[PDB]
Amino acid sequence: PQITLWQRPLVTIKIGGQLKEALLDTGADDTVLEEMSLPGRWKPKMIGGIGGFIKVRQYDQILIEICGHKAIGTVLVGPTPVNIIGRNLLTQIGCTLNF
Amino acid sequence: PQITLWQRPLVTIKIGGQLKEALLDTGADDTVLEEMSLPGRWKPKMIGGIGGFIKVRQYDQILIEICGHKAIGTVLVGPTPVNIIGRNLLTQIGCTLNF
Ligand SMILES: COC(=O)N[C@H](C(=O)NN(Cc1ccc(-c2ccccn2)cc1)C[C@@](O)(Cc1ccccc1)C(=O)N[C@H]1c2ccccc2C[C@H]1O)C(C)(C)C
Repeated sequence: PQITLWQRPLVTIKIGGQLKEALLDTGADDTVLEEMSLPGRWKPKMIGGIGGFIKVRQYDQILIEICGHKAIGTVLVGPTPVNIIGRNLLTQIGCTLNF
Repeated sequence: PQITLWQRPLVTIKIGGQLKEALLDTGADDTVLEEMSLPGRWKPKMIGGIGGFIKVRQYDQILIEICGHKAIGTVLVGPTPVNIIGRNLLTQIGCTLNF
């Protein structure tokens, strides 16, 4: 589909058996979701945005579905104010910027 | 053009007769640039990101070129880690997300 940017590009994602709303963010290196439980091992990581850094848990090889498109990748979990889908997963669903 | 997301979508912009590198950020509502000088009076604004909020200076009706596409709009200036082109200007250049 073609998503305009008049409003924030929010979409529904399916992860860990849960349905969440997330922001398609081309300015995000990684994908970070609000506090939730995920299977497997994890490693701590510090990620920085405007305002500074926050500590998150890093889970690798996590299955996720965005707008019907299945993908696998690293998912960070921590105190983010909004669910963000970053470039690591946007590439997998074939998302591109056009103008 | 069509920009993939395997790497950061960094582009060249021109403002105040100077070239700068900026990030095309669909997750950003506004456009914020690193400390610089701009004409006219500015208004106060607080913008929130991953690690919190930062105070910025808001300048309106500023001429800015993005990838050669001329735009005229609001540009924020403050302690941002990187130059960010947000939806206010992405919409002016006709940028959309596609997959
Ligand atoms: C590489 O780091 C990242 O990719 N960081 C990502 C990141 O923060 N990305 N970017 C730009 C941005 C880009 C780089 C840096 C940064 C900071 C320190 C060192 C190196 N880079 C900071 C902000 C900004 C993000 O879109 C992320 C975001 C989205 C939604 C809610 C909160 C935060 C954002 O900050 N959006 C806000 C913004 C930006 C400019 C003007 C107004 C506004 C309002 C908001 O729209 C992250 C943490 C999701 C994975």
